[PDB]
Amino acid sequence: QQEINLYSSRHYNTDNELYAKFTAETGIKVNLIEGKADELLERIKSEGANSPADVLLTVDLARLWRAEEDGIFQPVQSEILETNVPEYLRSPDGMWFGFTKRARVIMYNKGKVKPEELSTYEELADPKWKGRVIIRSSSNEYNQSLVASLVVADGEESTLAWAKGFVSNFAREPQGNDTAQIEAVSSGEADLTLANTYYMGRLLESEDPAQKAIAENVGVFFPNQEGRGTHVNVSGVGVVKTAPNREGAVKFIEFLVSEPAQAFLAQNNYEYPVLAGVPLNKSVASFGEFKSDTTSLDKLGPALAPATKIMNEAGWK
Repeated sequence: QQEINLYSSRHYNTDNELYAKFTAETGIKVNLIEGKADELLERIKSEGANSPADVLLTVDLARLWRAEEDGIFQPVQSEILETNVPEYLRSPDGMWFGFTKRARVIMYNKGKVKPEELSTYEELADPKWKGRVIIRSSSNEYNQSLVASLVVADGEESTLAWAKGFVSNFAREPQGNDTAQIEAVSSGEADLTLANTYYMGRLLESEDPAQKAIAENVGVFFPNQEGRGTHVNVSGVGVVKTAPNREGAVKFIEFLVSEPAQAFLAQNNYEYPVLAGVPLNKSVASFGEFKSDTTSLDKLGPALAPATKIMNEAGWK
């Protein structure tokens, strides 16, 4: 009918094609405003009631929770959203909804580690992994959310003990992003790390043989399968309280979690769809099926604070 103003901190070269499909089926133009997560959040708060923002699209529970607490979102009730998105992947009060799922798993050098040697996140604190593990900085959202999940499942005391052991096992000081960790593991600089599955998908699906060769030496292991499951996080979306086009905003979110959009995202961005039954990208499917921790993501929100305090006390740079 009219248009919506999308504030997104997620920039993918394929997003334009995705948004074009939404416009084709609804007749609603999408105005894209990009920027850093913290930048967009602050911009909305300052623009006030005159803010044109209809939808806020960001990544990781850490970002979504912060916006939810700041009262940036408005509750949304939709049969399609409640049916397509598992309850644990969306705000219990309908403030935000995940539309992609990413898993933070163990990636190991196939030449130095056997899957039989792996089991849970907690076991990585064991001295047998001393000097054999690497991971990015504790200031990264992915790691914060991961530690928050341990706080919730294991408690603060137990998580602090784990963190101290885990950090003492580091082969080197945290440096580089997830992809850097994967490269170092592939080369043999370290035996294992923790990274998001889609990064491996990008390498395996690369048109460059050299980049693909990097992934070929790294195995993917989903931890805690006999227990609570693998830690998962999401890319999420929510309708801004002051949205000038609430109706269009809701339609956009329903679009993102529908078959067409879900299949596109899984196939082109190598992430897991939230909608059950949607086919995965070939390479991602090759990792195998796994059990996801179904703990309500919103529950990890309040555990983010103690998680950061634990990482600092453990000496996780």
